[PDB]
Amino acid sequence: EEPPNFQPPAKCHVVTKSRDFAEWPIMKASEAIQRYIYALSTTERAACKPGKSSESHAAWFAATGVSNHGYSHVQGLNLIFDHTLGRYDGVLKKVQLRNEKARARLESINASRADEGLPEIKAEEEEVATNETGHLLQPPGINPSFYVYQTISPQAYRPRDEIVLPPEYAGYVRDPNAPIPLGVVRNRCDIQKGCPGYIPEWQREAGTAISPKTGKAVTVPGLSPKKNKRMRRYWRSEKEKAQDALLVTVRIGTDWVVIDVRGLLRNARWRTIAPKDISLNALLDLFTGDPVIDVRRNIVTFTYTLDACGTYARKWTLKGKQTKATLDKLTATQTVALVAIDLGQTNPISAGISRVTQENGALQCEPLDRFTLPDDLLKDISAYRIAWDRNEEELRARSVEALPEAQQAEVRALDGVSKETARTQLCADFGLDPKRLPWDKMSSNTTFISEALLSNSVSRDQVFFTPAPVEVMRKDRTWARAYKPRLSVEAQKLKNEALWALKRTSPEYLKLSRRKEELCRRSINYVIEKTRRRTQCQIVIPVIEDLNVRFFHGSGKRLPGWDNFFTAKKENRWFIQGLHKAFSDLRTHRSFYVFEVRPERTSITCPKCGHCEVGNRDGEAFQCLSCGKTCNADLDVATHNLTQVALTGKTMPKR
RNA sequence: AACGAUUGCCCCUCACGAGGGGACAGCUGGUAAUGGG
Ligand SMILES: [Zn+2]
Repeated sequence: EEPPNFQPPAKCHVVTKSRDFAEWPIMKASEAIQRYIYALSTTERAACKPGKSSESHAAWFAATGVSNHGYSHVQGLNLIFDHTLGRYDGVLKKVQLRNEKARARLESINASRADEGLPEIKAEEEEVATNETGHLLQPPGINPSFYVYQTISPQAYRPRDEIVLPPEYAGYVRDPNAPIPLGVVRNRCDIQKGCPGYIPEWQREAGTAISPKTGKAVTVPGLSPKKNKRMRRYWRSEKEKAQDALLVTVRIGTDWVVIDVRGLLRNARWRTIAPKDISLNALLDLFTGDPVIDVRRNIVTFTYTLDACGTYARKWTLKGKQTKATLDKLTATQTVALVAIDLGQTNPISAGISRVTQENGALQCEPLDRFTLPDDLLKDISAYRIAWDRNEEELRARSVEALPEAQQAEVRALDGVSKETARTQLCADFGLDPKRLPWDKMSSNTTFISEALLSNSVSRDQVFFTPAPVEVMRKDRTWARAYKPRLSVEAQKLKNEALWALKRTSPEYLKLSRRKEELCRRSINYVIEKTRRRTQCQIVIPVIEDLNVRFFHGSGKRLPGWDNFFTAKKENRWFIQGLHKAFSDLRTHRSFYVFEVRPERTSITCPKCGHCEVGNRDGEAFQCLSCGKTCNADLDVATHNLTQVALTGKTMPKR
């Protein structure tokens, strides 16, 4: 009833080509089509319909006049056409979503503002990239995708004098139907001194020893006592490397290209969906027959055939009252693990494992284990945080170094003199003497300035207002918030375009971005695997609080300095986003159930007593003021309550 | 539970002979504007 609709990708390399990809008929022809179509306007595309059949393809190439350089493949081409229309329509769909995101942000600030009391921005100018005629600025550039199709799908590299390999693959024989041998020897302590892959005596029998040269203390974990660890093989030379490869070809009109399949073997021995002995032809049939060659990267992305592998992917994360039905259904037969995860800044995630079982009309939430992530991964988190923060500051400083002349000075000192400029203009505008009123002692709840305003008694019109749900004069904090020297937003765009471009191209940023995603998958993977090895129940369904609307899950109190009203990017909300994103992707990659329950109330109540006074929480100690108790507010009470609001779809009642 | 998996990529360690750990949904968009019931 739940058919698979997801196929994981597998990436391999490419060894040698016939001739540089630009010369390729398929590619050069596709490049011409890309150029003709990405500078085509909108309205003709509406009329345009490239037909699936080949006679319609030829009718199409004739009615517009663009040529195909001898390549009319029935249903070979269709892929190129469909993806080209896909990218073209995306470059407006992706802008339309961008504008809608800005609109939602604008609405959110308006709700905050026209309630808090300050001026409400009528609107922000609509951003579109489509020109009136239909030409598309910022057009999608030429792409390296080279789709391959069933009638061309890769096949085991037999020897053909026309097919010529680089000199390193001098003698290559490989029985395509034979079982591919295992690379490393079974016992890795046998390799002798000379042969490659020789593990020196001091990496066995894990110990701690001092190197000869300077005696620096160096430990070693030893040979890994694990059963499912990829083995790394080492050859003496690059020609010895060559003869032990997995070469497959793709043949189209006497212009081939040979690609190396070791990646798919590794990707198949990972999931244990490949027996320990398996043949090359069986491996190639284990995957879908439509790779995508990336010509600007020399990387081939295979995908899995649905039947071999590929789980179900639930389209939507489940929130709210649906949880009731999910537990009623998933628990009707068997017991389900329920790990509750709670994100923060001191302790990146805190998880509490329970074991949901079932007696008619009840969900007993037996809890097993509160835990925190281990020490080594925290050390990795710290090194990543230091690294990426340093990169961001250097990146921003750089972007600043290059700008129009009229821009640098203001953005150099906009936030520098801001506190001095702000207080001086405020005093000058309302005449207040700074020294008679203490200035440094401004806190999150201080209201000294506003009472000083009423002492001056200039008027009552400007101050009282009626926050849309009692007419209350609000915090002077709001005035402080208003009087902040934000620069022109006509140039904010120019500033952010410089920032966008520099990061878009610089390698460092991509490296760090990939590391963040990889290191964040890991932080949620360890957690999920531990809950599985702890509950002994196959179905583990992590429940995670939404952050999109999180509005009270914050630190105890901001610094009472004047400097700290404007603490841009205060070391927050990069990781958290990543954790939530990694989970929301855990939803689809492995078909897991995920539960989103609104945080805001959750972290400040408890099961022992309903009472939920907002002052009960220091920020790291959850002291109840009825049932005197001491807990780590995050680790023990917050996760327990997330599970509690999970078992029932109703959020906890308030007073 | 399911019994060490041939390149690669990342991190960590190294007596450079390698060892340990990790991601595997990828293409490109995407952390950048004024959001403490
Ligand atoms: Zn209590």
